[PDB]
Order: sequence, then structure tokens, then C-alpha cells
Amino acid sequence: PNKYIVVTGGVLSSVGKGTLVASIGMLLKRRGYNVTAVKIDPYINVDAGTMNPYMHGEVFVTEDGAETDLDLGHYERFMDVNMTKYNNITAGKVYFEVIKKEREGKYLGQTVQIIPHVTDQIKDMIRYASKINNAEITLVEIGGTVGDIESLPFLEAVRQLKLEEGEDNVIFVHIALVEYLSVTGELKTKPLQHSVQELRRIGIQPDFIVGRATLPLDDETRRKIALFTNVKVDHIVSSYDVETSYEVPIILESQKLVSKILSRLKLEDRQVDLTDWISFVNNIKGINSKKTINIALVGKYTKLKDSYISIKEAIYHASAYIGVRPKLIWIESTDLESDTKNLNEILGNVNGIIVLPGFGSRGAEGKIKAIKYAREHNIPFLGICFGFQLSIVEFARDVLGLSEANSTEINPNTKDPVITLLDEQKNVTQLGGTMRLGAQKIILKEGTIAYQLYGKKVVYERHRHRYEVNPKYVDILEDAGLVVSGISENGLVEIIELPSNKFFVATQAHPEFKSRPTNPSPIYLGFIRAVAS
Amino acid sequence: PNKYIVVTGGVLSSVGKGTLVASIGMLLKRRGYNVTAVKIDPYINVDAGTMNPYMHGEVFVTEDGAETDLDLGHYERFMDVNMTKYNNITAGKVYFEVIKKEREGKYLGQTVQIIPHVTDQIKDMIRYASKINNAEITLVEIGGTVGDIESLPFLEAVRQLKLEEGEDNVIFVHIALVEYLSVTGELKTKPLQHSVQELRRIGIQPDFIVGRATLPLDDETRRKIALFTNVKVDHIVSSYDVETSYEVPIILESQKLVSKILSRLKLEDRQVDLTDWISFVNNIKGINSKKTINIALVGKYTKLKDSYISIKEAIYHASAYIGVRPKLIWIESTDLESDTKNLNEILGNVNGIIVLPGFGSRGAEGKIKAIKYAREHNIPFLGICFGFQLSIVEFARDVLGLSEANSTEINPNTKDPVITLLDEQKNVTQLGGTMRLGAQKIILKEGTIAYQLYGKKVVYERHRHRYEVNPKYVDILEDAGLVVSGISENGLVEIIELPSNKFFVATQAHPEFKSRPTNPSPIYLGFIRAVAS
Repeated sequence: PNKYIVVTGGVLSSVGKGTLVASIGMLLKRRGYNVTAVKIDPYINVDAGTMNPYMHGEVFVTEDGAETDLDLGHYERFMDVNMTKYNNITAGKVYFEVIKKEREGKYLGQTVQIIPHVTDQIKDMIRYASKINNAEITLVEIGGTVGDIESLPFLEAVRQLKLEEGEDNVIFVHIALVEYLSVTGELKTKPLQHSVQELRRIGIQPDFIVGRATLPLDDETRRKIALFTNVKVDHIVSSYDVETSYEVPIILESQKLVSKILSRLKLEDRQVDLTDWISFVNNIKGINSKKTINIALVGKYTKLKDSYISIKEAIYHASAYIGVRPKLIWIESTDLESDTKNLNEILGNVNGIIVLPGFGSRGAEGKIKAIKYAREHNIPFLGICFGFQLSIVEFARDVLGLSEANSTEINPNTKDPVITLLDEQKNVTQLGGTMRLGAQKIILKEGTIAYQLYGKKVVYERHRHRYEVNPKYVDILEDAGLVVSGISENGLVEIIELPSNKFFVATQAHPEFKSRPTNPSPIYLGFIRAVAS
Repeated sequence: PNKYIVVTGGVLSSVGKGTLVASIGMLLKRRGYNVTAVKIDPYINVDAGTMNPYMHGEVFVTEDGAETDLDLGHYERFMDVNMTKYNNITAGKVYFEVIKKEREGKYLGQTVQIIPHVTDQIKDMIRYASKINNAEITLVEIGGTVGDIESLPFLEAVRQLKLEEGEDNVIFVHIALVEYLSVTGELKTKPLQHSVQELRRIGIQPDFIVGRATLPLDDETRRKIALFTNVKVDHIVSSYDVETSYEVPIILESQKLVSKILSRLKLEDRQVDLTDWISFVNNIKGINSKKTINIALVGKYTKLKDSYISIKEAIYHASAYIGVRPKLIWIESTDLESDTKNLNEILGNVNGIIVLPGFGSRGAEGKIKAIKYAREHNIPFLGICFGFQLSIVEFARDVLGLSEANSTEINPNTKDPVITLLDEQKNVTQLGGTMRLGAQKIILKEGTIAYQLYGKKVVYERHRHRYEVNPKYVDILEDAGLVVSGISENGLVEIIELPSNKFFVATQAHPEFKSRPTNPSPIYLGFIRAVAS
């Protein structure tokens, strides 16, 4: 029926797990062939919407409002597709489903076990992601270390998928970190011979191999591992360090890995033109760069590579599109928390400022000062989510003059709950508000920066927030010069702006999730143009 | 502070897992020691309440209303304790709890995993069973096959359990099926070597072996598995076929297993008297039997050993007590559905008839005929659960002449719903009724067989049913001769009887769950006394 490429290994992000699947996806898509990607996470969390972006990375949001693993973000950007809740499978969800069906007697008195009941849920979920996304081919990216307990049910599941569907429709691509000894030049097989066995032990035979390394693999090395892994030298392929993830697809066709792949399934097609992707890439490397802009980004977890991967990638798409070289100045919001130590030299240099999503109160003054600074010194500024909310707070305590304005999230007790939880229609409540998630509608006001940026009245961005602008405060804020240029169908404020400034925009939503290399977020476009002057 | 004996292996019932554990238990308790036993079922069902007793066996019921693995029944019968919901730990319940706690953000933004979140949950549950029961020693019986997926997390948890508290507080008894090849006399170690291999991979070193075999183990064959498994011969011990599992403690005391164990755990006591138990065993084996009595058991699943294990044991306990030898005549109830094929011969020989629990409708008529027959020929009869409900029916459509009388479970359309679901007071309803579970008060009527059997007015039996006697029909059922000797706190009919017969008693509850070697169910005592005249 369908085809299936199963990928394992990774075990890290330095290894390129997600991008390789995304790359492979993109190359198939250009060949007429319909494709979809699916990521499996063998952890117990039902989904990613309670997970700390620290230690774990950004939480991606699909158009349908699922909170997922960032890997779907790689998929969306590379294959230019909309993901769904079904493209991210977690042990958490599977276990929940099986337990619920048992409790409902849907198993008719059987004793429900891993095999086959759990393994069957996995296959139903894989196969379902195939049919609802209309795919002839389906990548299944399997997280974790092969041979870890958590991985077994998913490995066994795909081993079975191979007995059922046949070798002419199910293949495995494994990703191994080659790394020559610290002081010898000879490679450490130990992890690598440790893997191939665990796969055989679980009953899986790799067809293609991707060795991850700084530098391509010599002729020798590749013939060596070819042995341990029992794979044909013809089918081992290289993943070497590279200046941008977007190159990955191009190094893969220079090796034709997807050609080898397609045959191995018994399909046929060719003549892919990347010229359009190729130029996008060269624009990413700074080639024919018209300038260099510094953007300060202010939040926490800033040392984590993937904590804000989508904002970062959206900055790249906007820049690359208008030919400009982004330089990112990450600033921990605490390093700003000093009525002492001044900052008109820390951000005197940057040509634009962004206050990051993500809440609590860890560094909310640092973030608020950075905003005050952007607004007062007319530095182009973009507010996202918690950032947008601190704009309301900053504007109210400084321009409006409410010294006590705050979010109830930070101080549930403030005299002026300028940001707060709301109920479906009343609207103020310390209940538990209404969490907005996914693609939602935003009605732009004509004449504003927002309307211009989008070039139309009605648009959509993905949401992931619960704290809203208090409606009681809206009007006196407008009177103080703040403009609501965006509201929800039911009147919640979506986009604020200050026309008095060259570029001052904030938004509850996350437009970065929609950014594509060939289709940058419009919000991020306006910001990056303003920034670049 | 707590000692733990972890018991692995016995991939099934004939291998003796349940009883071995149960025997070691009872032998400990007879010494100074506070002891409990815990059964782990690596399956995904949350509890045993949804399960078909075919394939899997009889569902046990605790005093507390838990629906559980039948192994808790062995623990009760052998050690003479009431078990709790905590003494049956399921993979279904662990995952349910962990997942729920995650969805509750109890894991504070962490990515929740098998290790350590699942293994922690399991440890918590094992530890909790210990303390709520108040044990200094806790037997942890781990079902399934060592080295299978569903088992890992529990094996991993018991490894951690050890490296934590010490080699002096946590030991491993592994049960291996010793089975010499078909035609050569030498033993097939293949599965055995494969198991001690699956344990080291998991990092578990067995301390004692128990080789399950037909005959005791010779000097040669035990010495050998001692090597394969790296265990001192002095710590290998034989489990061989015996007439009754109640013999197992005895053969373990001969081999002094529990004495070898007590040391390896650095504890000291002794002088145990089994004289009271030896005698009970001899009665069970029929030594000095006063006569043999034939009992028919009518129901379904009669070909599986453990589908009604507790009903049998209750029969054995009462028979042994009054010094008589029971022979059970298993009768599929379909073998009696026959407007031909008369029966004053199939049942002509039996002096006792019990109609079995287990609803549905498969062989409902056969069970009904059986009930007509014992009532009419005055064969002492015991009806139980769906048996009781059928008695009520038979009585209706025959003596009381209501040809359409029936339970709503068998035909919700019947003209006379003499048995049906009832809502929380009212009481007639086809909603979903009110499920009765575990120990429950029953008020006995004075001057009845039931009152006589208990020698008191207020008593408890464990329940497991929803379909009750329709209150409307009570009053006429009574006038036609039926006696209600038992009702609930709120007037639901619990026990009935027909004083016109020498013994014809049916009860909603399951009195067999409480029966002990020393302390027979008063209901089973009565029945067996009546049967034997």
C-alpha cells in the first residue's frame, strides 16, 4: 500500500536526526511523490505541552493546536507542509489510548500486553498518519537510543511492519556517530558495534547507514563500519559538519542517497531542481550580503541551542530573503536586572530587540527594561507571547503611569491586573482562564503596521497562551497612544503597535512557527526590514 | 529495614509460581515474622476486572473490593491473611498513575521516562505494600518471562531496589523449569541457560534456584544448573509434582529452603510447628476418609484448572474438615440443554450440585435444568452469583409458574424481569445499575439454615455482581415457599433458601474467597455436610 523509511540512532541533536529526516522528506516531495514525516518519542509525557524548554528544547505548535517535539518544525520548514497531531507519536499517548480502551472493555476480556496490543496501537497510529496526510511514502523518525527499554515497543512495532509489508516497502536508515579516537586517528567502534547487535538482537537489519562526523568519511573508514554493520559500502552515506542545516539536503543528493533509497523500494523518478533551494541556501551563508544587523534577544535558556529554534529560523528566513546577515546577541534577562549597571551600551550596539516567549517571573524586570529601552530609544522591537504581555505592562507603568500594573501570573495581587486570566465570557477570573492553541483567526485593523505587513484584513497565526490583555484597561491604553491593530473574532487583543516608533510590534501568537525559507513570517519580515533600516 | 525476596521465572501456573511464593510466605509467618506477599503482573489491564476467566483464570476479590490476579488467593489460603488492592501491582496501574501525574504537571516540566519515573513508581508501590501491611519481609512475585519487554521495568526496579538497601535485604529466587529431553535422559538446558543470560544482561544475580520438575532433582542435574546460573549447589532446591499444592510447604521444610533463606538475610528464629498443617494435608489426601462424595459442578470453562480455583479449595477445605473425600464432576452446562437426552442419570449419581458463577447466556438453560433437578429430587444444592440469579429464575418460571421470568442480562425484553439492574435506590432501572464489590454486610434472618451456618446475625461476604433480585417479586416468591435468609444493609436480597429441601442455598456473594485450610466457608461447610448426609 504505502512505503516506509524508518530512521534510528540519533541519540543526540548534534547528530542531525531530525534534519536528516526533514531533508530526506523534502527531496522526495519535489519528485511528485507525496510524503509525510512522523516522529516517535518514546517518553511518557502524553505530548510536549508541559515540558520545560530547558534541557528539552522548544515546544512546536501545529496548525491544529498540538504541542509537540521541535522535530515537526524541521519537517515543516524543509518539506513546507503543515503537520498534524498525528505526526508526533508518544509512548505517553499510546499507553493512554490502550489503557482507556481496556478500561472500556474494547479488548473483550483479553489480557492486554505490550505484544501485541501496544505494538498494534503503534502500527495503527503510524498507518493512520499515512492515510490522513495522503502519503505514498512515510518517514518514521524514532527517538531515543536503540536498545533502551523505552525504545523496544517501537522497534518491535516496525520490525513487524516489515514482515507484514515486505522488504520492497520497508527499510531502515541508521545514524551512527563516527568519532576517531582522541589521540590515535583510529575510530571508536565500541558504540557502533554495540548498536548493530542491539538491532539484530531486536531483529532489525540496517539497509543504509549515515555516519555523523565533523568531516566526511574516508574511503577506508566507510568500508570498515560497512562490516560491523553488515551493510553494503554502496549504501553507507556521510553526514559531515556544515554551515547551515539547510545544506544537508544538498550534500545528500551529491551522494544521491535518495536515489539509492528510491530504487531499494522499487519506485522511479528524477530531475529535481534545487536551484530555488540552492539560492536560498547561499543567501543563508552570507553570500552577496548587503549588511550585518545585530539583534539582541532577551530571555532565558538562551545558552540552549534549540530553546527558541523557530524564532531563530524565522529571523534567518526574513534576512536571507532580503539579503542581510543576522548576528544574534543572546541576552539573559537577569543581566539587565540592575538599576545599577547601565545598559545604554549593552543595547546601544544592537539594531533591534526581541523579547522572548516563556513565562514565570524569573527575569521579568530585565525583560521590561529592555522593552522600555527599545521604546524610548526608538530601537525596532518585536514582542512575542510573554514578550507581548510585558509590553502591555511596560507601556502601562511608564507611559500610562500605573506604577503597579502587572500580569496576575507574576503577582496575582496587583492593583492593576493589566494582564490576566479570563473566562469564556465575563470575563475576569482567577479561575484557570482559556488556553488558546493552534491556528486562530486575527482581524487586522486597516491603516496600521499590522494590516500593511499582511496586506489583508483577516489572517491566522498559531497560539499557545492563556494570559490576556484585560479589556477594562484597553481604552485608556489606546488614549495613551497604544494601538490595538489585531483582535480575535471574539475581541481579544492579538497585536499591539506604537506608530510613533519606526518599528514597535508585539503579538500574543507565534508567527515564527509558520516561517518557511521560501515563505518568511510577515511579522518577522517587517521587523527585519525596519531593523536593517 | 524491610527484607525483600524477589521471585522470578515460572512462566505459568503449572510451574507453581503462585504457590511457591505462598508457601515460603506461610513458613515465614509461622516463625516470629510479620510477612506479606505482592504479585506483579506486567500486563496493561489496570486490574483483573475486565478479564475473561477462560485463558487467564478466576478473578480474585479482596476484602477491599479489588479485582485481582488469582495468586492473591493462594496467598490468602496459605498465609491466612487478607490481601489488599496494594498487593497486586499491574503495569496498567503504574502507567495510568504516572501518566495522570504527568498530565497534572506533577513532574515539573521534566521529560518523564521509563527510567527513572516508571521504575520509581514501581518502587513506591512495592514499598507501599510493605508498610500498609506492616511487614518486615515482603515477597515480590514477578510474573511473566524474564527478558521480555513487559517485564524489564519491573526487573530494572528490583535491581535498583537491591543496590539501594543491600545484598542483605534483597534476594533473588528464580524458578526454572527443569525438563530432560524427550529421548536421551540428559536435560534440555536451552531455555535455562537462556534465562540466566537474560538476567545478567539486566544485572540480576539469582541467589536461590528452584528447579520445577516431575521428580526430585538428582545429584548430577542440580550440580549442573548450579554452574549455568552461578549459584552454590547448597542453594539449589527441588520443586516436584505432588498430589496437592498444600504439600509444597512440607517439601520445602524438608529441604530447609526457608532456613537457608533466613540466613542469607541475616535473621534468626525457628521452632515452627507444622503438625497442625500436616494433619490438614492428610485429610486433603483422604487418609482416614469416612466416605467419598460426588459433586456436580455446572457451568462453563470447566476444562481449565484454575477458572474456579477458590470454589474447589473451599470444597476441599470443608471436605477435609469433616473428613470426607470429594470427587468433582465437571459438567458443561450445554451438555444439559436438551429437550431429549434426559439426565436422571447424568446427575443421578451425584449427591451434590453446585451451579457456577459466570454470567453471559451461553449455557444458561443447562444451568437452569440443573437447578430444577436438584430442587425437585432434593439433591443438596449450592448456587453462586449468576447461579443464585438463575435459582431465582428457575423458582419463578416453575414453582411460581412465570414461564417468561428471566434476568434482564439474558433478555432485557422478558415479561418478568425477576432479575435486573437497579439504580441507587428507586429502584428499577436499565441504566448501568450499581456494582457491588468486596466485603459487604449481610444481615441474617434467625431460624434459617443461613443463620444456623453462621451462628450469628451480622456477617460479611465479598461481592462481585450488579444484577439483583427484583424487589417487586420478592413478596410472592416468599409466599410460594422461597425464604430470604439474607439481605444487605439496604434490603437487597443476598441469600435465599427452600426449607422444603434438606439443603438448597444460593447466595449473591462469593463465600469461597474467604475459605481457609483451617477456616472453611460456613456456607461450604453446610453444603458439604448436607451432601455427605
